[PDB]
Amino acid sequence: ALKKHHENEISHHAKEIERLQKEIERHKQSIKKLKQSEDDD
Amino acid sequence: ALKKHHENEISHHAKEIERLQKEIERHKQSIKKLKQSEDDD
Repeated sequence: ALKKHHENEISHHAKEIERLQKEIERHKQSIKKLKQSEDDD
Repeated sequence: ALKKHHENEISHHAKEIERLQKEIERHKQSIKKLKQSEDDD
């Protein structure tokens, strides 16, 4: 156990960049739906 | 003040999708730098 810990922090950053991207999309759907609904009345 | 509150929640979702996207990139830089550094030794 010398440089094995790096693989740990690496796996976390992976699920963080992928999980972060998905989270942004969600917020993009709410802002896109609320912005498109505001155009109509 | 009937349908003005919508513009508020809308502005927030905007800075949330843009701020969220930027946050993902950051995590992508740390995972890309840690993954590229692991390939070398």
